Amino acid sequence: RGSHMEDFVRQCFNPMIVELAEKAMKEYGEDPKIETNKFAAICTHLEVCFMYSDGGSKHRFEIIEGRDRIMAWTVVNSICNTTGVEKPKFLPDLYDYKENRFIEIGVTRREVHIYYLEKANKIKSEKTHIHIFSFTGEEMATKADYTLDEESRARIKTRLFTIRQEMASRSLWDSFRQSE
Ligand SMILES: C[C@H](C[C@@H](C[C@H](C[C@@H](C[C@@H](CCN1CCCC1=O)N1CCCC1=O)N1CCCC1=O)N1CCCC1=O)N1CCCC1=O)N1CCCC1=O
Ligand SMILES: COc1cc(CCNC(=O)c2nc(-c3ccccc3C(F)(F)F)[nH]c(=O)c2O)ccc1O
Ligand SMILES: [Mn+2]
Ligand SMILES: [Mn+2]
Repeated sequence: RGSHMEDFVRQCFNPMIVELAEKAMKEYGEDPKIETNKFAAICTHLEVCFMYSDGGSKHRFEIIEGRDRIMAWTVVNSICNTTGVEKPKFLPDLYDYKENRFIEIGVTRREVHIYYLEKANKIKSEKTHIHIFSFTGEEMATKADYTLDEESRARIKTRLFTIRQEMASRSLWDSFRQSE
């Protein structure tokens, strides 16, 4: 299939993230060799969720994204049946042991207002916290509770702009922006 996008994704992202994104797409019936704009997106979403869980305490967060569909649901079942939190209708990305809430992490190429609105409309009940990031450095969280301190969030924003820069340098940012 070739694709300059696929070669950049493997050269830019972590091999474990590329493997986990590859498993995620094939689990849902999509091939990273054609859906290359997607391929770069789940890799970006995966890394952001991992940087997010790294922020704060060495514990604090339980990672839901990156697991198999069955295993990820088994964890939220244990989390709900232990803390009494209501079962989310859709698979979240993390769970905050410090704030007792699930987190839905979003990485968009639009403004943070639309993606939040689409995610909040799909999110069954506003119990699950929503945190949105953008490739332009913007961010938006539920009730302005951004969970982490400014330092950890600033690097996620910095890492996002480096990906956008490396992609525009390879003439791949235009097709990536007009695909979401
Ligand atoms: C070198 C360093 C490595 C990162 C790794 C970490 C991702 C993540 C790893 C796996 C564990 C694998 N499986 C398979 C199933 C059971 C299981 O456990 N998964 C994925 C699902 C949840 C999970 O646990 N882990 C492991 C420890 C905590 C964590 O989040 N992270 C976090 C930053 C980006 C990244 O990749 N580590 C290791 C600890 C410190 C650290 O940063 N890297 C790679 C590039 C950036 C970086 O620092
Ligand atoms: C069928 O679709 C996919 C579904 C999954 C499993 C669960 N998915 C998520 O948890 C999730 N996915 C995205 C995302 C990323 C790129 C394109 C589209 C989306 C989505 F908004 F449509 F879903 N962004 C998030 O923030 C997020 O939490 C895995 C891979 C899939 O391609
Ligand atoms: Mn997810
Ligand atoms: Mn998400």
